[PDB]
Amino acid sequence: HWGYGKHNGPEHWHKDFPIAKGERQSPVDIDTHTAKYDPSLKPLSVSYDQATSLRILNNGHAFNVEFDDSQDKAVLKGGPLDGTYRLIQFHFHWGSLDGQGSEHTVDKKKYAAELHLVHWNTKYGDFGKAVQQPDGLAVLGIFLKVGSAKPGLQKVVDVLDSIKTKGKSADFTNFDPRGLLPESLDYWTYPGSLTTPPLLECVTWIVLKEPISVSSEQVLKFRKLNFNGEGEPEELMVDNWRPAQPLKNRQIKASF
Ligand SMILES: Cc1ccc(-c2cc(C(F)(F)F)nn2-c2ccc(S(N)(=O)=O)cc2)cc1
Ligand SMILES: [Zn+2]
Repeated sequence: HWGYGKHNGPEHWHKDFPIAKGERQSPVDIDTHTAKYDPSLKPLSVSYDQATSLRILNNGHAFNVEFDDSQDKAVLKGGPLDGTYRLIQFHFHWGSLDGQGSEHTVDKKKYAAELHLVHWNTKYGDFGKAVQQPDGLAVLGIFLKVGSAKPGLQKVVDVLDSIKTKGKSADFTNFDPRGLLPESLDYWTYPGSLTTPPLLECVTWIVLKEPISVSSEQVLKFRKLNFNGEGEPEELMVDNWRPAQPLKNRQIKASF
């Protein structure tokens, strides 16, 4: 029954998921003066023009836009990555207030939200196998700040009323995730983990330096979602972020 509450939130996860205290947990604080520029890094390749979204789901923890990953349609390559990683889903983490909500922090700065575009290494054939491998996943993380609206997010916002509560889903076809990306693909990268249970240490993190701007209205609609099931006492889906974890034996590399 893990969650983000006082009795089941991040500080409790290690009891069911002891890897929570592991050597390469995420998220982390990105200390920008200590991150090392790596000329080894090759440019990141985000090829999302053939993405096929399927559905959107409230899973009690966040909302998730799921894609058809049965062919090489939307993929991430280059950067720190070897090979091809297929987009399977994206989701967000966000706050109760504009001053918190991201998982990663930048020089301890918290953003209003963070977008995770989740990809799996096609060398492992499926996502479930990939999560058992140290190089199984690549998650592209993109910060959200509140300011101007992001037009490409609006189709997501407008379907949230149909998936208010835990377990609700809806058709969500022809959504183009390119509309969620900032101009710059300058990034930080480090080896880490899933930021929710099971907290598996399978992720190459790629966190973009440039945030996207979303409007207050757009994020306010995120905060009207519910963690609870239909006909249960309302618990607003807010502050579904894990705090920064110890960096331990890792170096964050910068592409710029
Ligand atoms: C809609 C949806 C949501 C989650 C999952 C999923 C499953 C699993 C696992 F490991 F159990 F298989 N993790 N995991 C998952 C994926 C990404 C992250 S994150 N926040 O690090 O990007 C954290 C957990 C799949 C689909
Ligand atoms: Zn996430």
